[PDB]
Amino acid sequence: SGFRKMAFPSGKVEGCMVQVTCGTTTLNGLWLDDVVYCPRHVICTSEDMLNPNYEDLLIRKSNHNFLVQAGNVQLRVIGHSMQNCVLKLKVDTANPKTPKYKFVRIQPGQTFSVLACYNGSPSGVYQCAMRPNFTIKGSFLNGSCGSVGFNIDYDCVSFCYMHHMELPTGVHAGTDLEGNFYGPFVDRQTAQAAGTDTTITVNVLAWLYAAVINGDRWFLNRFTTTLNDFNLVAMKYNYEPLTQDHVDILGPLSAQTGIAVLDMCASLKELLQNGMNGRTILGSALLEDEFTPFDVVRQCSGVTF
Amino acid sequence: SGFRKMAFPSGKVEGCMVQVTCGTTTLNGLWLDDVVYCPRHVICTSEDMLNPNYEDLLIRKSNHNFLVQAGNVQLRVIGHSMQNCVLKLKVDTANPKTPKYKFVRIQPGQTFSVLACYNGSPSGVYQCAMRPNFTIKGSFLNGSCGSVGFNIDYDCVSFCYMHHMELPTGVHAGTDLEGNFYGPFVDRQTAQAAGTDTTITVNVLAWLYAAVINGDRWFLNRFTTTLNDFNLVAMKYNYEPLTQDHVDILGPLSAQTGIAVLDMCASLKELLQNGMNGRTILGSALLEDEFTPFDVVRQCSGVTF
Ligand SMILES: *[C@@](O)(c1nc2ccccc2s1)[C@H](C[C@@H]1CCNC1=O)NC(=O)[C@H](CC(C)C)NC(=O)c1cc2c(OC)cccc2[nH]1
Ligand SMILES: *[C@@](O)(c1nc2ccccc2s1)[C@H](C[C@@H]1CCNC1=O)NC(=O)[C@H](CC(C)C)NC(=O)c1cc2c(OC)cccc2[nH]1
Repeated sequence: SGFRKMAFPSGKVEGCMVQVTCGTTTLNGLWLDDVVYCPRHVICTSEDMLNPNYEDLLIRKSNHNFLVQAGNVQLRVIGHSMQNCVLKLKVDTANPKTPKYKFVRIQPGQTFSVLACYNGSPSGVYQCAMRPNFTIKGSFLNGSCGSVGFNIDYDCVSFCYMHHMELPTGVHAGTDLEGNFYGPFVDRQTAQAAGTDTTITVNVLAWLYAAVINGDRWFLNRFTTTLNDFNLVAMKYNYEPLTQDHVDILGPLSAQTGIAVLDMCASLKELLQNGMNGRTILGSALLEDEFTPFDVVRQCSGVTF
Repeated sequence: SGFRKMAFPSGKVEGCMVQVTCGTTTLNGLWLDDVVYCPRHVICTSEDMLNPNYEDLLIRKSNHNFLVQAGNVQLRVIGHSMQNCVLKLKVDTANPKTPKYKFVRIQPGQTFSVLACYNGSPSGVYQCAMRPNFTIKGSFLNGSCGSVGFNIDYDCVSFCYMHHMELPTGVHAGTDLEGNFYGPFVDRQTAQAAGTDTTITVNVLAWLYAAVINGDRWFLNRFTTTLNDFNLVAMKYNYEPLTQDHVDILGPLSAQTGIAVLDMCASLKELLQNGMNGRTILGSALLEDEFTPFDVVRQCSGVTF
């Protein structure tokens, strides 16, 4: 029993974190085989962050301008290249701790674990969701750039996020591991706005199923709804539309609990319209939207890696 | 910016988890140097869990009755002993991944990270607090016994919890790494009640300071209070009394924010009496009590390990 915001064990990623220094600037990099991946703006100086020309900046660098440190062992850079907003530094040593891994670009609404790092040293691990507006509500300070987000599947680390930026609202933006930003953001020192965000409906439903599996049923009701009528309510409350694909993905939780998806939708409609009336669900007084259906099955069933 | 329930990186603990089997029963153990630590009720059979005599059960076991598996390498047990509610199995191989470590018994109100494990394999990591009634609100299923809780200080893992039991209310109970239960619990297959719980006042105050550091100030007010008057309110709302020691420990956060501790106490009093009125603090509609003052400083300042 119980239900927590649970991250993946971070050990396989910890062994990949290094520190990359170019001139005055230091941030984190990810060392996999004989390549170190980091945000390309490690090459920027103080007073052209407003709109740097990165190709023009990189052609002026040499390998010896990049200091890469793993623990306190220096790794010699023997090549460099830029892929989108990520710098790839070829080093003379393959990381002996390289796990099985893949790079994946996730969809909004998917969750991942973040290993927050400073100076190449891990600080903590927490779970995040990619918001519908392609930001994450992380916890990151100066020096955290190049920290990564990941999921683990059996033995395999799927890296999905590298940290680049904090927006004026306090939320965070970054790229996939091939250096493409999530969202419309760009890597320059400018105030950038995210689109308006919405609540991840399929995840709220998954968490309601988690509450039922764990013995909370006070919010259930005898009603059902159609997908169309539910989506008219979702829109009023700034919830994402629920698709038949979402309904299908919720199938397993529906089967385990005996509660049809559209019956749970009627519970959510009543919660949106009436609130909780001083009650809580899984220890929360708000409707939680950062657990996917897979996260619920993993934690209520106990999958390991 | 941002503030998350952040766990310690788990890699140093992952490398210590093993699987211990005695007859039909399998649970997790912790392999440090040449000793494996696990809950002693690994030696119980189905139908004397009601009140087993563990000394009488252990004298009937031999080393070859204990199967210890690290990954899929079997470790030969060469000695065994019982310390309180923990079994210590001496094995023929020292764990080459043993981190610097200590065993510590924590006070209620302190937090720690849990590495939930099944069959010796880590599943996830999350942050917990030891409640005032000596339970934890964990997330644990059948097979999770022997999972451990820990803190990390620079290079050193301080192990503080080993998992043993789920109470009828769905909360969890266990021991220190020397096998002494937190709370009044015993290791038998019986329904046991925890004392009534209370809210960890000093931690709520720390989290209010975290909110201020991160730019939330709506709950502040122009008032102060005396420690005595505040504690009369705390008691009415089932909050733990705030001591001068707590006030002193909050000193650093008070200095960084410019808000005297007793001024923050007046904010908390108003929140207890009036509620939040539809507003949130750090993304929560409830007052959060599972961050210590140290947790706040660590995360708002960025300490690494
Ligand atoms: C990240 O650690 C980096 N720092 C540096 C420093 C020098 C060169 C390159 C980099 S990357 C840093 C992470 C931030 C810091 C605070 N909380 C975080 O998550 N990222 C940045 O500082 C980033 C660098 C850009 C070149 C991408 N800039 C911003 O996040 C940023 C800049 C502004 C801003 O400029 C006028 C206005 C408003 C908001 C804002 N965010
Ligand atoms: C833990 O994984 C163990 N399982 C076994 C199985 C065989 C021998 C030894 C052990 S330890 C298990 C963790 C539980 C399971 C569900 N969620 C958890 O956290 N711990 C137990 O199962 C534990 C064993 C005791 C010997 C300590 N028993 C309980 O947690 C328990 C027993 C009761 C109960 O019995 C009548 C009534 C109400 C509640 C309850 N909890």
